[PDB]
Amino acid sequence: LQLRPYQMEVAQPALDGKNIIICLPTGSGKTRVAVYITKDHLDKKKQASESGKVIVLVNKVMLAEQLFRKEFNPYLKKWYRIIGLSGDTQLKISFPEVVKSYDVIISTAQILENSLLNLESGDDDGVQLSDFSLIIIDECHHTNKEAVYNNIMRRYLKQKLRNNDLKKAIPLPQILGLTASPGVGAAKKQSEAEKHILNICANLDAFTIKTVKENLGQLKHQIKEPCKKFVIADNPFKEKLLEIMASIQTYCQKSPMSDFGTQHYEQWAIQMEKKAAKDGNRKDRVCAEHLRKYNEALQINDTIRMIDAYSHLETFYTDEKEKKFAVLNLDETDEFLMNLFFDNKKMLKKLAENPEKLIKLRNTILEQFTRSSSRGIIFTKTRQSTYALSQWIMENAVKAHHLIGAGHSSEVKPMTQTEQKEVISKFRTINLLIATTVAGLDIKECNIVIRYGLVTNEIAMVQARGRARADESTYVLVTSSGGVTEREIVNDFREKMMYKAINRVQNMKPEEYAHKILELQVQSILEKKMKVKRSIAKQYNDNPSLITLLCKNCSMLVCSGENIHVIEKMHHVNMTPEFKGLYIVRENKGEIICKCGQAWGTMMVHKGLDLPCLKIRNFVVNFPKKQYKKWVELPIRFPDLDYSEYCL
RNA sequence: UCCAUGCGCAUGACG
RNA sequence: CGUCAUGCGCAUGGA
Ligand SMILES: [Zn+2]
Repeated sequence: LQLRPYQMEVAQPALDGKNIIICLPTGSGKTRVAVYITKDHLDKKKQASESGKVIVLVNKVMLAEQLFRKEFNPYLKKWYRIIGLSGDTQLKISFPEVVKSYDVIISTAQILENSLLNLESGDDDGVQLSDFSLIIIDECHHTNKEAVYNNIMRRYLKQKLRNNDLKKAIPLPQILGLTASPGVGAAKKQSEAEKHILNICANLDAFTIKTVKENLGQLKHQIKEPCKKFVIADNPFKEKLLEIMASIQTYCQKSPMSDFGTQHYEQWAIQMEKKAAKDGNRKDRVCAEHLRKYNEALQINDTIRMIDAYSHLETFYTDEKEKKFAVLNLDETDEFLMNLFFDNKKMLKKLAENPEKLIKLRNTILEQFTRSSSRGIIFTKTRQSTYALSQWIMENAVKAHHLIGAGHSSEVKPMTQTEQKEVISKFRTINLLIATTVAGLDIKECNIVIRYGLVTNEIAMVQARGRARADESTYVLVTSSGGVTEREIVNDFREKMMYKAINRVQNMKPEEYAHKILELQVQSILEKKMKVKRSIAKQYNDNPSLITLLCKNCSMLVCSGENIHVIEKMHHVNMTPEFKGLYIVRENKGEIICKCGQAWGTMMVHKGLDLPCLKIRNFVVNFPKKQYKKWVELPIRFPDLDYSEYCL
């Protein structure tokens, strides 16, 4: 470990009290400095012989594993106890004990919160902040009054004001805080920005920001920002489909009040889908669903090879066929829509073969294929775009590979942490990555960062500029010109603004600063209390059975309220095979489907039972016709299951 | 190592 | 407040 000069002074006040913030660019290696603040705090406590604890926090697991790999252990391997925690790395020994041991802690946020709640919520193990003498944080810009991290700072604040009302005194920890450029939220002025910054600091109860101004020279030596650059590159098939859409409006008497190829049409479609669900009618929500599909097909067609819309609707309508045949094992509505499609499908694929939207960016990348293209990065919005384009390039054009996140959403096969690590290792050796907004991932040396239809804020901008370092960092920014370049411009604008604001706040009276931060702290606390009041008022009924669940295409009875049961206190289910007389089953490569053709759920095979579980998205309520997308919205409760019932 | 599920959060666009 | 897309964390159950 070592204490680079620009790191020295910025750390300096923290060494004695001084709950602060630090914000520095990429490359400065702000972990090493943090290690010094630790070690010096620890050594101070040993000089005092008192409880020296650190309870480091992050947002992501990967950084925790990283710092347990690289930074904290290899400099504190000798003296002190460390442990690299995470919600997923199974730890046999529970959290309060690794507080009772393990002087140093890497961790991850909501671990802590959960332990605190078990302290306050139930008679469980529990833990409090009083067991500490320091907290350290990373990426403070994710701090707000809403999220985690942190809610718990509002506990720090509440307890602090308890201490102050006592003084106007049990101890409380120092609070460091680190970050990149803190950015700024939802401004057009300096004053709104400054107010944001003050909200940040007083969410941390800190004292200053304390950036670097003196030793900018060695910094700029280590930090060589690449060139801020812009680059841009920018039919009857579309029309062929728009005609059908209008034909279907005629078939349905649906008035868009807007155009095709935007979110507005989609949103109106969803609203009509609710109303037609609030009517239990047909050609009225069913066609909202279809038209959602069509509009998605459009707005990919405006950006994506129309072969991929053919793929999308191949998937869709082929699944429609399979649904209707597993149900057979069709009416005017389905027959009209399906045949309206199939009469054209083949010729539409023929059109799909034919080459603005279709000739795109071949030169935009082959320029660098010819210049160097060793390294490659691509951003975009979506998942499906990535798979699609990687397929398209593997067919037409450089060996490539995709990348996306992890979550269970979008009706896609997601990826896995492991396989992400695989990919980034291969890239530390693949030439070009295709990614969504994922890239706190360790990458560098690159040159050809680009942007295929992006929006994102200043921080994603500068952090993407952190990766492709000072070697021909040709930042492209693609978009069909018909204000996306405006977004890079405003990112520059905010980059100016945060500096202009930091300067205006570093240079401030301590008294006035204290008054402002005190008022923001009290505001945040009072708002949390209002939140808790409204929230406690939220759930009130808790009724066993007041309802009937119905199919939403056919307004048909599907379940009552008391016949339902629960498992895991998560999933709902209906035994009582009177119900079982209804449904149909499907699987390919299981799923419950309808007598009409609606999708209903999954045959959850657990606990030695084929419990038929369902999803309330797909059903509709009758206590007003209401839809929720999740069970928890109503308060009215259902029982937990009794296996003695299933006595044979 | 993989699969299934619930919950909460932020971001950006949109009304 | 509602919609969409993206990303993150936690908690369950199974192989
Ligand atoms: Zn039905």
